[PDB]
Amino acid sequence: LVHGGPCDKTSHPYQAALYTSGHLLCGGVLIHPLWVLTAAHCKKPNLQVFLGKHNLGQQESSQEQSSVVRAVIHPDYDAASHDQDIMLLRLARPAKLSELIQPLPLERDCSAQTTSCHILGWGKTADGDFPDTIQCAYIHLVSREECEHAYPGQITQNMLCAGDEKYGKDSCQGDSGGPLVCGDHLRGLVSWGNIPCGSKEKPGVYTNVCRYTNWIQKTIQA
Ligand SMILES: COc1ccc2ccc(S(=O)(=O)N(Cc3ccsc3)[C@@H]3CCN(Cc4csc(C(=N)N)c4)C3=O)cc2c1
Repeated sequence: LVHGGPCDKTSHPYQAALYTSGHLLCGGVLIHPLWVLTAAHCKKPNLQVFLGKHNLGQQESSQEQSSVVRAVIHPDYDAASHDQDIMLLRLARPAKLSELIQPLPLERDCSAQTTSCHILGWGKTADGDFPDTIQCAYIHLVSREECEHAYPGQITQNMLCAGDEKYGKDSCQGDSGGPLVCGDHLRGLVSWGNIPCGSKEKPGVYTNVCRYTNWIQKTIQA
């Protein structure tokens, strides 16, 4: 993500890193000891999920590595538009919870008031490189009508927009599936946005997690 800075070490216990073939693929969010939420467009074979990570180059005493035994994309995911861009990953071994590994509660209320949020990830930074250390930035939800003007005809009820007019803080390539956190609840997942990245005129677009409460519960419960 661009124009942010390194997260406080203790502030992102829910953040997941997704790898395939030994390389960073996407972000993700721990929502249950057994389940990680990420973007549908992240689906690949041989996924490895890392929890409790802060710096990707280090072997951190807090980190846990797990394979996935089940990857459940939403049935109605549309690759072209990123509509319904959400996937549940069933961890092969339950998260060893600690100070630095904790699930994040979902925002189940689509009418939730809090518009001050933050995003996190190991995706591309403003200099065009990929950071070792996880980045964080404060951004704000943008009203649906604001965002529809930004991407006329292309924004569904399954999408949320968020950005920062002052610095243009924004998620970027490699941040997919990472948490948009508002009021300390999971409000969205990094889905798509402007390229080059930066939200000064076009906000980032996020999967509207509140819409998927039932589908998540049914899947975890199956
Ligand atoms: C993790 O390492 C890489 C390395 C090179 C990359 C080149 C392109 C992209 S991408 O932008 O096209 N990407 C495709 C993808 C990534 C993992 S699985 C498929 C998606 C496309 C949506 N997205 C987030 C995003 C792009 S711009 C943006 C924003 N808020 N402005 C957010 C991505 O990162 C992602 C890349 C990720």
